[PDB]
Amino acid sequence: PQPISRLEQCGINANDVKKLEEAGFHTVEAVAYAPKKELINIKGISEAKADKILAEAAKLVPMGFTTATEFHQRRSEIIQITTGSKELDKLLQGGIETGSITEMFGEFRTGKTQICHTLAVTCQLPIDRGGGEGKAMYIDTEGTFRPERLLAVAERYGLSGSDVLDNVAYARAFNTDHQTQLLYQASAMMVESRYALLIVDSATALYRTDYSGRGELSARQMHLARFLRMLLRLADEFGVAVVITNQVVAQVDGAADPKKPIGGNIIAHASTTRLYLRKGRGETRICQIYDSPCLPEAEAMFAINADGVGD
Amino acid sequence: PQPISRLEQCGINANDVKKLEEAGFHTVEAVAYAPKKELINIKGISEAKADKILAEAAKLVPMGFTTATEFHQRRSEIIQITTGSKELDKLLQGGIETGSITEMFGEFRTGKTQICHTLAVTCQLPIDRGGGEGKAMYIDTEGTFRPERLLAVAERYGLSGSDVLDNVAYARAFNTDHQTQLLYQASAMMVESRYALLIVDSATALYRTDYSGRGELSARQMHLARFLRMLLRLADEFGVAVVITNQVVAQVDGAADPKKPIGGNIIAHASTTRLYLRKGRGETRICQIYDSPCLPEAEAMFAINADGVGD
Amino acid sequence: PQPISRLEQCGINANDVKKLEEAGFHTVEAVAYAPKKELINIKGISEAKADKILAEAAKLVPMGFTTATEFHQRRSEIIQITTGSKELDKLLQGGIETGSITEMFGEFRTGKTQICHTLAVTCQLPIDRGGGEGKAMYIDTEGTFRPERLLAVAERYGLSGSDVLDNVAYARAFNTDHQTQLLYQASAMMVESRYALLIVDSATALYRTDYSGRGELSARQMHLARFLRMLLRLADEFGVAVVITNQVVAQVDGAADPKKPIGGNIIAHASTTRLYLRKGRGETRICQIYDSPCLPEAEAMFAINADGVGD
DNA sequence: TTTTTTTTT
DNA sequence: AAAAAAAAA
Ligand SMILES: Nc1ncnc2c1ncn2[C@@H]1O[C@H](COP(=O)(O)OP(=O)(O)NP(=O)(O)O)[C@@H](O)[C@H]1O
Ligand SMILES: Nc1ncnc2c1ncn2[C@@H]1O[C@H](COP(=O)(O)OP(=O)(O)NP(=O)(O)O)[C@@H](O)[C@H]1O
Ligand SMILES: Nc1ncnc2c1ncn2[C@@H]1O[C@H](COP(=O)(O)OP(=O)(O)NP(=O)(O)O)[C@@H](O)[C@H]1O
Repeated sequence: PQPISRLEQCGINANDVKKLEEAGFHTVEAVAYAPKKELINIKGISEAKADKILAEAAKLVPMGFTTATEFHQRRSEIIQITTGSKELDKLLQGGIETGSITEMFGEFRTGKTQICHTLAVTCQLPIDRGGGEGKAMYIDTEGTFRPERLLAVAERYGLSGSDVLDNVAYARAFNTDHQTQLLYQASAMMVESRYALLIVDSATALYRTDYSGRGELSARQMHLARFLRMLLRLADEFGVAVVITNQVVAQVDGAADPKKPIGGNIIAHASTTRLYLRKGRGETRICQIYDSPCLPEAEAMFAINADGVGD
Repeated sequence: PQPISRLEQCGINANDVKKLEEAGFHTVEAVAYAPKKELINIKGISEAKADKILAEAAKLVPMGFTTATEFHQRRSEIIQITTGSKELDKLLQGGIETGSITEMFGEFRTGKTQICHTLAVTCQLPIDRGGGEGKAMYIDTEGTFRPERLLAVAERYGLSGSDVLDNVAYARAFNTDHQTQLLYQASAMMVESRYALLIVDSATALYRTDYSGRGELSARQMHLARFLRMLLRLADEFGVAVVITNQVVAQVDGAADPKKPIGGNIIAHASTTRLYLRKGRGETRICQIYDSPCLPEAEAMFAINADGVGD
Repeated sequence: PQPISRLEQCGINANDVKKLEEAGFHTVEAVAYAPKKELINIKGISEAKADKILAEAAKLVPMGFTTATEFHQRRSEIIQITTGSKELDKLLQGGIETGSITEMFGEFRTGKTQICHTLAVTCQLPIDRGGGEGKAMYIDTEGTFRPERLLAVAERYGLSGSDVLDNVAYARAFNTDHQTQLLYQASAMMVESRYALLIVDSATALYRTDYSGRGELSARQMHLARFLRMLLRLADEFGVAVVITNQVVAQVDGAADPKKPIGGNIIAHASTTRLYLRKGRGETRICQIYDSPCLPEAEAMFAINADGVGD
């Protein structure tokens, strides 16, 4: 939460600063987490300038060794937002954390985008209810976003729907490259008001249709790695929350399970957490954890009512 | 609805524009939704030209963050065409939406192509009746299209049959690759007069007989992903409506239902909606929803009269 | 009805053409309906050659969008051959269409092959009587074909039997693969004289005894899909007529009807029409429609006289 | 030296 | 029950 204007200090030119602004950098911490080469490659910058700049990023953000205790005390206050249902709150142990990346595993009709809606509204609850009190931006990439459902959840939690819709900064990606511009604009929007959550329904879906590899493929992974790193660039700074929804890739000639998310290893190593969603009978659905260091594997039911997620 | 001629501006060469025309691009928005690489790969184009071009696509079509409220106000006016019967209008909540992809699940004799006929006529009704007032193109791929039925529905809704048949741009695919050329020609036809609906009886049927995988298969999915993406390219621009009819693939060694549509995951993740059609006794048939974020699951009867869909 | 020699034009080598001849292709339209990959896979062909070839197939056969009206005007002239009895002519609304695939549903002693005989003779009637004036080829696969009955029908319609037998190109399949070679030879024979009708008594019967699946099965369906596609390749070109006779598969642990044709979904989705034949008392039999988009379900009697089909 | 994708009957 | 095949800096 530290604007570059604070770096308009110690002899840096304000127009040099406004050169820096165009990189999509808008906070001192973003400069602190910027690799030297990215900062060099942009034109009109001698490396010594970067010595000054990075010296200032160190000047504001400490980057040394830290006690495990202090880290624990700073871990004490992560919000971990409620999902809007109890059993998920038990699975996730209080729900999805801020400052992290999450994952929807499903085949279809698993209510993953549904959960994205309910989270999108429930971030706006007062913190006592677990909401981050943070405006929510929703990067849809299939156009499947439904305001009507947001009004339904608005009925569900008693807040006026108009207030809920006043936030929820919907955006509609098409090109794989477009998502990048949407990220830089996101970072541009982060400066003004503490947002709660980024959601992405199908970060991966564009990558199937565009990169018919291999390939390709080697380019596809090449792009995803940067995308996910940028998501870390946001999440490591402004908490809020990162949600990723993945289409599924069914194996052939496997054993006994015919699933696994597309995107290969690079997605898998990146996410702090992972989830998997099998349909039950009727509305009922089954969550099941993968790859969360915080938690033992667990599984649970939830119905998708008119209010969606519940019991 | 924005022709490339508007992009014949800001220093772009008119013959460069007429190079662009040949890509199947014919509208500014199509350029806006064009991935950078597809635009590069076509010959006679430096990437800087694409900087100009894309800069203009941004110059005409906004692509930034949007309020959920504004999206709601733009969601307020989607036509969602009547199906020509009341109970389906209740299931679908006013009928099939424009700007979307839909799905017929059936085994055979489920009247899916029947419904395609009735929709094909009923798009031509005045909007008060729910018709989009949009000419309809019908990409048949089994040759099963029957003008006679269109005359029957024409009796059903009192409009002269000749006027109905004056539209209905029937086209007869054979090769799997042929469907692609039919898509580019479709996009070419979109420029001239606002069409209502694309229909495809069996987008999938060619893919069985041609790709006897695996495979293949990995190529088959590779082709379908592009096909469906193109259908999104049309639907995200010109509304109208996309209808998909799928043959069924009966499981072996399953449990308890012996169905699921072919095409695997890639079809399933793509569609905004889904439908399923079990035969009842006599003419009567049963619709049942899958995978519509908008709607709770529901089911209903309808007879297939001489006028087809009704009660 | 367009021989490849017309494609012996625009720089194509005549020996390249005679390479093409060996594919079983013998008409320009067949090339037009040929998928790109099948044309590539055959040896001695660069893909650019296929660019030339397909460009010529487009050069002779239009493949663009068409008005529904024009399609109606071309639908106006389909012969729909008389079955040799009135009530069937009413059921089928003038009898079996050219350019289509048809289906015999029976258990045994339902006179399906009988009907195949009477059709086999009655195609030779003058068009005023509904005969296509087209030589008839009869692909038997159980050896049950009886010339004697053809002489009987010849008595029935007053034409000399010798003239009738002068056509009727009987062929006797054994292997499942053999039917394929018989198809390519059929296509080879199509060039010389407009034939009326292909008949196949038991396209499916070989598939039981050879593929004792599952399986198999997945291979069986894999083969049938190609077979049926080839039947479409013929029927979409040269009209005449396609007739399919199917043995029956009685269900176990069903409800209330213990039937359904073998071959699963893939046969079912393919046929333009379908028929079902229950024995009545004495000679009398009962036809009943399935899966004809053209027609409402109906049912009717007919006796199997010495002249077979009648009243 | 980097990089997994795909269900049918 | 039992089934392959797929490149490019
Ligand atoms: N009106 C409704 N009433 C009841 N349940 C509903 C209603 N609308 C949606 N649902 C439920 O929500 C599901 C929507 O599917 P969902 O999995 O949320 O979309 P998805 O996972 O994103 N699939 P995709 O189309 O690829 O995006 C339906 O299958 C129902 O279970
Ligand atoms: N000489 C005849 N006189 C009267 N009726 C006859 C005569 N020959 C045949 N039929 C009739 O035709 C039927 C022949 O059975 P049919 O159903 O035509 O053979 P199919 O259906 O092919 N059975 P399949 O042996 O498996 O091929 C007999 O059951 C009689 O009803
Ligand atoms: N003249 C008619 N009178 C009454 N009902 C009719 C008539 N014509 C068609 N139908 C009905 O419409 C159905 C046509 O099947 P339908 O499911 O529409 O074709 P389909 O689903 O595309 N099967 P396919 O052959 O693979 O394309 C028939 O089963 C009847 O229920």
